[PDB]
Amino acid sequence: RQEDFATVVRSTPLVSLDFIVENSRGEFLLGKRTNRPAQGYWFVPGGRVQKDETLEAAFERLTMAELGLRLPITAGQFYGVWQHFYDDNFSGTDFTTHYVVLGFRFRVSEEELLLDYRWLTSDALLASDNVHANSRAYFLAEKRTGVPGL
Amino acid sequence: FLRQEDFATVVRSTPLVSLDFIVENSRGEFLLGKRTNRPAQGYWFVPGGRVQKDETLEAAFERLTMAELGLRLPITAGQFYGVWQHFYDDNFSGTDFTTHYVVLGFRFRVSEEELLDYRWLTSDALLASDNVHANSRAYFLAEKRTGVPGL
Repeated sequence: RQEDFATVVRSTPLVSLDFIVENSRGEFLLGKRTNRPAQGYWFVPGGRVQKDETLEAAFERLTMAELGLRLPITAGQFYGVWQHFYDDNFSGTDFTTHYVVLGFRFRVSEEELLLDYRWLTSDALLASDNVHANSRAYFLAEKRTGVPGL
Repeated sequence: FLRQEDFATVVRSTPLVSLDFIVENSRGEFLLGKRTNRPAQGYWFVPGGRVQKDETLEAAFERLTMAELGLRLPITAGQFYGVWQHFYDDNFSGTDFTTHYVVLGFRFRVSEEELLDYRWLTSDALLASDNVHANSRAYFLAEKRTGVPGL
């Protein structure tokens, strides 16, 4: 419920999984964020881990939901623990959002997905101002340094 | 800072984020502390604590190593030891709802006499103990390190 989720966001870091998904063309999958935080920006697919949900089950649920292809956690290469801080939140601009993010990287076949979404090369996404800094960071050497698990 | 009612809502609705410290001394023994409040009251756990809103992992590590161990250590002193998950059938305020932690483990070695109840236990001791909680024993079991992200 929304009154409670507002309280959650105001009060504590959310836990999420982010997916660095590569196709056969060396491009990476991005999705447009329709709502706050970082509204209108393009982001790697992912989502938050639910109360009492295992990382294994979250991974399977989120790949299915976000990619249209259910993968197990063992299919993903762990890509470190990341931290995202936004000045706004899903409900507006009264409080900040804080994500603690488990990144995973894997390679897929474009054709085998139930998917707006776009495929961008490393170079194109890094030069794209419509892709959020928090997603471009995954592809920057300077940002990977000091990330637990990398 | 959070009021009782809001932290209850938090614990009820979402996973908490914590750092757990696997702290080794000179003798190859590991630091464990007795929990005196819920959840899992009475069991012995590695030191640690939850990451707070808008706090970086780096700042949390420094704050928690000082709070828990009496020695302020930077995150760089710790060996990242995987992402774990701890589920408790109770919570800080009773048995009406569960607690869920997503845990970042960190391993490091200390001089025992330099730190500020507690016990130093070998892995063989802690693993054979019925008072050391399963969530803490898992760090020292081979079957448990399989499939842990970051290990």
